[PDB]
Amino acid sequence: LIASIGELLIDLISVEEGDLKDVRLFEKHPGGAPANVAVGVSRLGVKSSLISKVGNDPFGEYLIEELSKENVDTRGIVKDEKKHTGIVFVQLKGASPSFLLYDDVAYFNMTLNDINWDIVEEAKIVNFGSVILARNPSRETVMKVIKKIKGSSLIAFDVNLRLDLWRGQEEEMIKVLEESIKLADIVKASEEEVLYLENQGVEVKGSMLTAITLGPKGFRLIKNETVVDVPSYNVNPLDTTGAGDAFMAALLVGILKLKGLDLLKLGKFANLVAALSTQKRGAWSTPRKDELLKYKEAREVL
Amino acid sequence: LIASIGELLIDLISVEEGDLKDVRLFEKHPGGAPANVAVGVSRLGVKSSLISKVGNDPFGEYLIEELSKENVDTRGIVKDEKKHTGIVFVQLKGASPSFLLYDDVAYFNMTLNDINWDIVEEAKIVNFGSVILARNPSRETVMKVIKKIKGSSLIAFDVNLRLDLWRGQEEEMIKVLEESIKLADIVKASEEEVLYLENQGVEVKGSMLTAITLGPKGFRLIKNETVVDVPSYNVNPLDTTGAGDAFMAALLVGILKLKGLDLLKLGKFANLVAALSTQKRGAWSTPRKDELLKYKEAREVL
Ligand SMILES: Nc1ncnc2c1ncn2[C@@H]1O[C@H](COP(=O)(O)OP(=O)(O)OP(=O)(O)O)[C@@H](O)[C@H]1O
Ligand SMILES: Nc1ncnc2c1ncn2[C@@H]1O[C@H](COP(=O)(O)OP(=O)(O)OP(=O)(O)O)[C@@H](O)[C@H]1O
Repeated sequence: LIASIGELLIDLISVEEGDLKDVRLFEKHPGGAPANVAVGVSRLGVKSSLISKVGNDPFGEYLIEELSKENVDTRGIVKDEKKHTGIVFVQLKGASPSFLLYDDVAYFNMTLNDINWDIVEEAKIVNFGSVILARNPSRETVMKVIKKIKGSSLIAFDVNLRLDLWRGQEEEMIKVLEESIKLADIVKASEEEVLYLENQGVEVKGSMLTAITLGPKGFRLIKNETVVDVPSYNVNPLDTTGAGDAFMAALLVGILKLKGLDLLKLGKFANLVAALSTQKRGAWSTPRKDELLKYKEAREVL
Repeated sequence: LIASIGELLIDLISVEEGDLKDVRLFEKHPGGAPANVAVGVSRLGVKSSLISKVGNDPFGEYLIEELSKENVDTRGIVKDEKKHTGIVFVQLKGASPSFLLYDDVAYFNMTLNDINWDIVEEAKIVNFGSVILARNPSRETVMKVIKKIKGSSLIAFDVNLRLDLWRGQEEEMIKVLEESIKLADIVKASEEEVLYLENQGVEVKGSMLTAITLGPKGFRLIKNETVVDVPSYNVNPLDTTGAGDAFMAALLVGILKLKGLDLLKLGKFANLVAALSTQKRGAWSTPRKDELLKYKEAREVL
């Protein structure tokens, strides 16, 4: 029903605060925006699959197992015999969070052969990554997939901009992103990204819907000429790490379930799911359907 | 006086038992045989340098700093503007130790332009690993360097066989190892490595001295046809992880200090350093000079 295609990797999360240079301990967890959204969609009660590529190693097996536990279809996840599973060391704490991502990994080495078309086509909504586009052959491969299915399925794109991933090739970045946006019916981006990109002559807009996140403050929806600000519900945030992908998961589930872009319904659903997710720890903080039924906002969609 | 050239990387050590797939926590430490030996040499009171390459990232800075605290000369460690610092996830525990090494990293990307010849000009002994030979351009860069210095500095080679690093290129492995051995005045290898290579038709012996390790049973020193068996000191091992590199550091310092090749003195000094290193944890377990003066076998050499 809903399929995601993009980076699937291991997050080595710093246990203590400090620069990556000084951090002594790391805790491993499954990561990758597309995979995080795929799990969120699954927890919302919607069948979901992930098309990605991991290495034929212990980390690869771990990721497939963890996704399997969340009920995400992994049949579309290929194992690479040359490249090892993706990894990124992260420091989520402090005033200036940082990361060290290793790019010669399996998810950046996808080829058309690696794509399971039966799955990408059965889906009503196809969500693809921005990070996955920083390196070929995955870039070419993904752009080819999105262009091919366009029109047959709704396309969703989260800008999720990472400048460090395009150093020395920013021009190409502008092209790839602009091209991606133009293919997406549903586009998600933080206000910062929106600003940074328009300042490059790039319009951050989805042909069907645009969702601009405004941090803990809230989000904003744009339908044609209609602009709606949605303040965030009150919560005593435990961890907002997964808020972005939880928000995206809810947004794609809401669109799927609600015939007619009722931004009021949709807006309330995403706000609810995103806010509540700040109660869970980690990259997969999307609340389960069984927990959202108590709310009228969710009952509408779910 | 003593220079090491080879791999320098971050060891992500599993804090708990289990397959890497299930390990949750990893503790980061400096690793790499040549780096480990350089530290051991420095601790024994001899000035040592390391020629290697790390990425221009937090982990690269970490490694350079840790080596500097050990007084190892780091001028010969270059920063790669593209490739990231080497990393290896390791499970040292259990009966079946395992690891996951990422190969497209800085130390495997060394070119002749990365070689600080001055540091190489000073060295009376140059130590290099076989792991660094696993990939080009570093393999050719290292082979060329050692070939040029041959006859000006004593050459030391620790076979340190890691078959997983040569899958698909085992024939080449046999050729490079043999070339490296024939280029070395000093060769170190485990009995297991000696048998594997002899069976491959390769003779494991240095032109000046050969040290065959028998693990906890001690080692064997060989010059020409004069053999000297050195049984292990009687100790209760706490951690043998760094014993090999501690042994190599002692062997080189001994050769540098002791007038002739008195195998008895050399054997006693190396044995003492190795045994005591088993009392310290981690890859850098070589005892410091200050902790050795109270030993007769050490006073001579030191
Ligand atoms: N403390 C909070 N209380 C209520 N809702 C929140 C809170 N934090 C985040 N949210 C909701 O989740 C959405 C996610 O916001 P966040 O600041 O994580 O941006 P994002 O879209 O994840 O950006 P990025 O791509 O940089 O991670 C917000 O727009 C907001 O509505
Ligand atoms: N239990 C022990 N008691 C005393 N000495 C030991 C013990 N274990 C190792 N050693 C000393 O340290 C030296 C290092 O040998 P070790 O068995 O660690 O192999 P190695 O040369 O390090 O190879 P590898 O890379 O496979 O570890 C030995 O030759 C020995 O003298």
